[PDB]
Amino acid sequence: GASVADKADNAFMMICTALVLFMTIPGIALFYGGLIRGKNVLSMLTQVTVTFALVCILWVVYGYSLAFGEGNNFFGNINWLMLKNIELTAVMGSIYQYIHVAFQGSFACITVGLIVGALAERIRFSAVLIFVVVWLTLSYIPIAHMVWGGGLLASHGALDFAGGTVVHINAAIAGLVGAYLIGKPHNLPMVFTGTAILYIGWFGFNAGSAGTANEIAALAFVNTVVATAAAILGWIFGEWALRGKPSLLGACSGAIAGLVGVTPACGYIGVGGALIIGVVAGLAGLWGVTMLKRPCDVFGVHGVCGIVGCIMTGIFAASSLGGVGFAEGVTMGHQLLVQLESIAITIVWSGVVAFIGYKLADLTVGLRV
Amino acid sequence: GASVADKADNAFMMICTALVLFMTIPGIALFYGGLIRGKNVLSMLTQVTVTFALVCILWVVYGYSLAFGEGNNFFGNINWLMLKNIELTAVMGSIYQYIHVAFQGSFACITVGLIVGALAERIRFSAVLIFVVVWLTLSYIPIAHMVWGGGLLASHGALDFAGGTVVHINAAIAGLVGAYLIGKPHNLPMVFTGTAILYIGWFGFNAGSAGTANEIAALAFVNTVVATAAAILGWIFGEWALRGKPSLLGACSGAIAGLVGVTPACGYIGVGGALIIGVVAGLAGLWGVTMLKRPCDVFGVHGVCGIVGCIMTGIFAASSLGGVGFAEGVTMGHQLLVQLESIAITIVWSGVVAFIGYKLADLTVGLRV
Amino acid sequence: GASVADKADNAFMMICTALVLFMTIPGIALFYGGLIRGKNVLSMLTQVTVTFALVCILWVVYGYSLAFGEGNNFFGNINWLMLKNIELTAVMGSIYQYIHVAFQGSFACITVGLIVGALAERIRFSAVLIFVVVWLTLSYIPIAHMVWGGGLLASHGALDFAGGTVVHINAAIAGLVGAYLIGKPHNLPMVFTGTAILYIGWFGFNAGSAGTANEIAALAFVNTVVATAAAILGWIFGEWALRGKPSLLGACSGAIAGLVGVTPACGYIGVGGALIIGVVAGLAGLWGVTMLKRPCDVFGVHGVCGIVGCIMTGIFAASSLGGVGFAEGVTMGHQLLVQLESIAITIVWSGVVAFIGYKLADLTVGLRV
Ligand SMILES: CCCCCCCC/C=C/CCCCCCCC(=O)OC[C@H](COP(=O)(O)OC[C@@H](COP(=O)(O)OC[C@H](COC(C)=O)OC(=O)CCCCCCC/C=C/CCCCCCCC)OC(=O)CCCC1=C2C(C)=CC(C)=[N+]2[B-](F)(F)n2c(C)cc(C)c21)OC(=O)CCCCCCC/C=C/CCCCCCCC
Ligand SMILES: CCCCCCCC/C=C/CCCCCCCC(=O)OC[C@H](COP(=O)(O)OC[C@@H](COP(=O)(O)OC[C@H](COC(C)=O)OC(=O)CCCCCCC/C=C/CCCCCCCC)OC(=O)CCCC1=C2C(C)=CC(C)=[N+]2[B-](F)(F)n2c(C)cc(C)c21)OC(=O)CCCCCCC/C=C/CCCCCCCC
Ligand SMILES: CCCCCCCC/C=C/CCCCCCCC(=O)OC[C@H](COP(=O)(O)OC[C@@H](COP(=O)(O)OC[C@H](COC(C)=O)OC(=O)CCCCCCC/C=C/CCCCCCCC)OC(=O)CCCC1=C2C(C)=CC(C)=[N+]2[B-](F)(F)n2c(C)cc(C)c21)OC(=O)CCCCCCC/C=C/CCCCCCCC
Repeated sequence: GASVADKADNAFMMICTALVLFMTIPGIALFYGGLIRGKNVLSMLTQVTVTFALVCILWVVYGYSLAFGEGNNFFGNINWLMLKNIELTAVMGSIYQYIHVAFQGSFACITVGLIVGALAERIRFSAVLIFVVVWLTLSYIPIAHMVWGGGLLASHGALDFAGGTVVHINAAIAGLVGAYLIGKPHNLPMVFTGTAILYIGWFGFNAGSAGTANEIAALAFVNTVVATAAAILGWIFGEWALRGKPSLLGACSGAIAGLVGVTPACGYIGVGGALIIGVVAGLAGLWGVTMLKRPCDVFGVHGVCGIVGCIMTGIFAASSLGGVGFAEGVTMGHQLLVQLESIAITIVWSGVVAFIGYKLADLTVGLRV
Repeated sequence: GASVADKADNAFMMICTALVLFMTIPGIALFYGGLIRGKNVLSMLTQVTVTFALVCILWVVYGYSLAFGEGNNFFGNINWLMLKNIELTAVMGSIYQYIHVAFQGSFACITVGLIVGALAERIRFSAVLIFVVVWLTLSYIPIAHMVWGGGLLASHGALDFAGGTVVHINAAIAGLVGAYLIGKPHNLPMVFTGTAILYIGWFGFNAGSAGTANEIAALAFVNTVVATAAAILGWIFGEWALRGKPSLLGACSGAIAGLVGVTPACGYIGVGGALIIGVVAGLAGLWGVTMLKRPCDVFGVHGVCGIVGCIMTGIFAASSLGGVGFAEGVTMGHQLLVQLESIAITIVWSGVVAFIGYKLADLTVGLRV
Repeated sequence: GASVADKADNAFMMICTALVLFMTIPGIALFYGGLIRGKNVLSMLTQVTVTFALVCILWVVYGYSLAFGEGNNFFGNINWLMLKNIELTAVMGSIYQYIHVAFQGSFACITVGLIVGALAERIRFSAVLIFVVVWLTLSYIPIAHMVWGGGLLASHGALDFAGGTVVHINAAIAGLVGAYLIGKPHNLPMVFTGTAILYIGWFGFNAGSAGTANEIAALAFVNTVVATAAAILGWIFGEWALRGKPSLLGACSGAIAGLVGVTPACGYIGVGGALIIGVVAGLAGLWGVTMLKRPCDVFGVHGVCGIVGCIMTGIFAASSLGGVGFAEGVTMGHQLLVQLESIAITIVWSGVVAFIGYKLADLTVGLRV
């Protein structure tokens, strides 16, 4: 008579959650650790660790409730504060809701990790803490609600499997604003290791977004492998033609470009589409960081490849191109408009909230160190 | 007619086992590697690796049989030597017994890893090998039998989900004795990475102790996230008030304090209780290392937070506080006495056996390098 | 009416796949990174990353089809190019075929990683790329087809659970030829970390080769723990007797020796046999690297222990020795001949194809840097 959780899905989603947490601790920390100067590594690792703990607490206190509760088109409710009224045996989809809480919580953590790790070098410890609380509550939570919580964008049929908008575009804009309001790689092997951990954990990230160990999770898994590989080759060959020599940083940057690009598309497109998305994202990323020259720059990779991925998702979702197919009565032209709407709303929403958070921190404690 | 294993539980427990092994190799090794001097790192990594291999062999030869066989209140039997009389399709709980062997074996490995890694710098290679064999056989095995093998403490209704006594208190005392009989951080990023690996693997540690991918595993997972985060914040804010500035080492120490503290409680208490246990363990740990000043010190974190966690487990297990509830006919007052008994017996048992092991090594090969 | 995938097996195999990918990124990269000179680390990491991406693409384009399609005794077909004609819900064994694609793809990646990482220091970037394409297509693919694709060796009843021939012997010969045609450890902690990651990922490697979370996967898991531990002890004690002192490199080398040795045997033999295989492989490996002195040398460990493991697999598979038992009508003498045939064919096949690949690269771009 009651809902039943699937233990295979339980097992899969719990492990995926650990993999996503792995992306932050120590994944994204080691990544930025090798990029920034050695004199700021220790301070950066501290901020990433402390803000990570902050997000975890805020998420269970009110974060999850406002993101996945009901709710309007933008915000949920406050009936799941400290996970109250959530039975231990409550089922969300085919898993226990508690697992759903932890999984989506790890998504919030890595999103914040992307921002903090890239500007911890330049932002006061007190300031970044203030920014996190504001931006998480007023940007990440409602955007996650719009796309995954049955909000505005979800009701328009937006296609974002693992968070092209919710995570990558959302954080890229927030980081770009911060880098603006305040404006050599120390250890490349450390960058490689961070990239490596990010890649491995990204499988929990992408395939876990299926919420079950099924054929869609399988599709997202293979598409993550293919797009990442195609983006590595796409970047380094573009780099080998441009500057006449491949680099380790270029190879790692290419991998991230593909992971970001396939993030909204992995569970919607075919393997052929994944290879195309990979190559394009790899080239678009390489074009992005060079055109930006005319870890502040990685927000160019996350931004561009995120936008590219969301757009190409609206194309290669079509059954004709090997995708899973658009919803009933939806054409490619209509879907692309919805993708563009999702991108536009996310950029505006994040930019405004980020600005407010940074400004608020600047007036209370100041941003400069 | 015969017992059947659950493949979802099989899959989950095998992955959890790998995660616990991950805590030792290379988790705890990288952790102590960044703490101790650089001139002793190579020797320490060797001892940790060799003793790890030693425990693995001893465990399957007689370790598992004496720990989970039957048995009296303190020791099992010797009918499962080299896993003899254990059918390949034998089921322990809802998984194949072979998986149960490997999982509990990884618990023995990390427990020994906690000890060896912290005093490899000061103890002769020949001496630590002698100590491991003695202490594993006469301390870890019977204590594991008392709590998890249906021994003395288990029959009193002791609440220890993932090893507040069996692992943390047991090893802390053993390490404290050793540090007594023989009595600057080299790489903080290495400490952070070790802490990171320990944290990720700890999910297999805590949630895996449920023995199945169910709502209890889900509860332990979320409680591990919450308590760790609350302990990080608890430590650094206590540190920020005390010495006027947060540190990377403090953040990492806080994470370990919460992981240790929630270890016996994760599958018994509520999320609210987990946050409280986290904050308290974080503060108790910070108080511990400073009061100890008036990797020898980490045995203060493991000891104190382990004791604190076991005690607070007897409190927040109550249904009134959001816990899963005490056994039928058990009051909070009675449960706390059982918790205290478990702590007392473990401290005495470990201290005596550790002393004998160290003394025996001192008379045969000598402890000093 | 149609075939159904098992979600527990789906979950298990997807996680195992991630663990095998973990062995390459960053596992094998960090391993060779600490071995070779510091001036070649960055270039080596780049080649490993780029060739990894190359294998991933080649595998889905035609690699999987030619390896597991049908097919003759040596090659499959080309009806699964870009995974065409493979329904998303298609089932291979008890999992979705897409998962089977990714899992076997990760095996191809780590095999190539073993080769590239060991001679990236000495081989031109353009040359190794040419070699990979040739060797993967004409050596790895048909050998994998012979053993796992229902080819020649599989029809003779060859026992190779996780790739004693397909991976280890195959790559060792290819690397040995390369080292011949072109013919101090930088960071031992980096070697240890690489060894650690390889070990953890190896559980997905060995236990995943069961294709399901069953008692055979459980057996392979425990045997991986036991053989690795026994080989660590076997190596260092042989080293402690020979040179009078154990080393970190020796401990790590021992671990790899056991992992390699138990690779073809893990799902076929008993725990007692695993301990024997471990000790023997550990000693055979130590003997190998010293006799080779009268990361070029690791191909001695992979070669010897691979051969030893394949042979001892034909012995300890017997029910009398605790194994799962030979096929109906197969004696130990007959099985050993089949093992020897598998080893002989693999060595010859790989050596010829490797030679052609290296020569072809030498005539087009040249091998020397
Ligand atoms: C070429 C050059 C140009 C390129 C660059 C373009 C630049 C940007 C372009 C953006 C283009 C995107 C356009 C916006 C969204 C349209 C959605 C819509 O209107 O569809 C109606 C229908 C339901 O109807 P309804 O509106 O009644 O319900 C939803 C309504 C109430 O929500 P409620 O739950 O009650 O919450 C109560 C409360 C109050 O809420 C607010 C926000 O005050 O909520 C809070 O708590 C408030 C939140 C509290 C926040 C707390 C702090 C955080 C603050 C952050 C700051 C953010 C800054 C602003 C962000 C921008 C958001 C728009 O919520 C709204 O507000 C709606 C917007 C109003 C409005 C309109 C309208 C009505 C008709 C039209 C034409 N427009 B509009 F002109 F497009 N328009 C614009 C431009 C801006 C607005 C506000 C606006 O939708 C549904 O649910 C689903 C059913 C429909 C079936 C599927 C087919 C659909 C298919 C759509 C395809 C679209 C293709 C476009 C392509 C774009 C190409 C780039
Ligand atoms: C304020 C200041 C003070 C603060 C500091 C306090 C300091 C420390 C306090 C400790 C307080 C903890 C008290 C000890 C445990 C009591 C358990 C008990 O007695 O309960 C009986 C009942 C079953 O009855 P039974 O005793 O017949 O069976 C069990 C019996 C035989 O085992 P067996 O399987 O046959 O093995 C055969 C063989 C021989 O064994 C031994 C050990 O020689 O086993 C070996 O191989 C031997 C092992 C081989 C080892 C090999 C080398 C390794 C060596 C290690 C060295 C270790 C050093 C010593 C360790 C200390 C252990 C106590 O095993 C025993 O020995 C029992 C102990 C005897 C004894 C008693 C008794 C009888 C009654 C009383 C009152 N006491 B006692 F005075 F408390 N007491 C003390 C103080 C010490 C002892 C020995 C002792 O239990 C059951 O099974 C379950 C059924 C009951 C239903 C649930 C409700 C229960 C609820 C209990 C709540 C308690 C609350 C206390 C609060 C504490 C607050 C801090
Ligand atoms: C002490 C000192 C010595 C120590 C050192 C020893 C040194 C090396 C020893 C090696 C010893 C290993 C011996 C080889 C394999 C025997 C298998 C066999 O012959 O069994 C028959 C039966 C089916 O019959 P059939 O042959 O008709 O079918 C298979 C046949 C056709 O395949 P097809 O699908 O049509 O593909 C079409 C096409 C063409 O193919 C080829 C390759 O041109 O495929 C391509 O695309 C071609 C591939 C395209 C490649 C593209 C580029 C890649 C190039 C790589 C270069 C590789 C170099 C060469 C590699 C060596 C391979 C042998 O494929 C063949 O070619 C077969 C080989 C021919 C031959 C024979 C024969 C017939 C009888 C005998 C006795 N021999 B033979 F003398 F042993 N022999 C040798 C020595 C060499 C050859 C070629 C050879 O098998 C089955 O299927 C199963 C049914 C049987 C039931 C289970 C009980 C079995 C039990 C066997 C136990 C054996 C124990 C030996 C112990 C060894 C101890 C060390």
